[PDB]
Amino acid sequence: RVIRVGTRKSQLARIQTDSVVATLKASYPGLQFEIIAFTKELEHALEKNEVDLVVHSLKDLPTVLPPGFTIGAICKRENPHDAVVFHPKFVGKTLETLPEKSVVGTSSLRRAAQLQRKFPHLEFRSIQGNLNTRLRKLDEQQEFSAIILATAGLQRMGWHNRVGQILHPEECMYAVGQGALGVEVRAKDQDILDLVGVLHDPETLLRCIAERAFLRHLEGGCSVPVAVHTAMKDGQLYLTGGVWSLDGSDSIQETMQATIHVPQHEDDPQLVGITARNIPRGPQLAAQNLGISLANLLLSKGAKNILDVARQ
Ligand SMILES: Cc1[nH]c(Cc2[nH]cc(CCC(=O)O)c2CC(=O)O)c(CCC(=O)O)c1CC(=O)O
Repeated sequence: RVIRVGTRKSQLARIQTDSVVATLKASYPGLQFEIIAFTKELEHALEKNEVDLVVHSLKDLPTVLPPGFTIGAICKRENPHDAVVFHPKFVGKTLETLPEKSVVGTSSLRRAAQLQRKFPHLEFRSIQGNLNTRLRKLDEQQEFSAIILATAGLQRMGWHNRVGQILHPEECMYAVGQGALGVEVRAKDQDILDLVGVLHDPETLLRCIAERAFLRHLEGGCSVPVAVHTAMKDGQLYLTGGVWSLDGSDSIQETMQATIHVPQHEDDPQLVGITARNIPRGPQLAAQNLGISLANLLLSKGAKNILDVARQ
């Protein structure tokens, strides 16, 4: 029963999947693997029993996975922050010291809404194409003075050098599960679920449960004006959540916390699409409540309206 690992053809995808397989081979020295190169296709490959596990970016996974599927692992989180990559002429500058009316590229409502609010005198225009395509556009064509990208993506590509500015939460908060990898497996597949569990990082898991619960209870998806920020320090788990109108004019930003001691290891159902029976459920549950609490606190202040309008 050799471990078949489904992956997209794109360079970044294949890199991410490799780092996972690499970590599985560290815990299971001899264990044999096999890599097999609009992500529903891979999901269909899980159903056809062609593939055994697929590696996703957490933020690209629905808060509710299709019946039969589950997230078997939340890997250690990389850098969650958003980053700015400047045009060569503006190298050395910050969004804060850019010429007024400078066009910054981004096809992210979350990023756009937040940055129009903190940088009113900068124009935020959408930009399309993979991470490389956008870099061709930023450099060659004369339109964008800068672009916005996830720090974690540049780091995996080895484009760390191109990072011009690491955006703080007080300027732009990250998408839920940004910078963290999720391993998607069949829920009725206890064997794979057992192996893959080594990949669970406790802190990251609790944090991404808070973030996904929160997003889930706002009935939000991948492309909605919703950002978060989580941190664990001395027993406490901190959650900060916010919503914005497409233009970031009206906003709601709140923070709640839960006393959740960060766990050691070990039939209950998954949480926000995540199976993790190998780590204590008390904290997982407790982190979910955090999401729910904050989500309700934002709804109590008309978050739903802001979101319904945001939907074009
Ligand atoms: C949900 C999601 N997925 C991706 C696209 C995506 N998905 C995963 C990564 C890399 C980091 C990661 O894997 O967490 C990226 C690229 C990026 O965020 O710069 C974007 C950004 C699209 C854009 O650039 O306008 C968003 C929206 C958001 O984050 O608010």
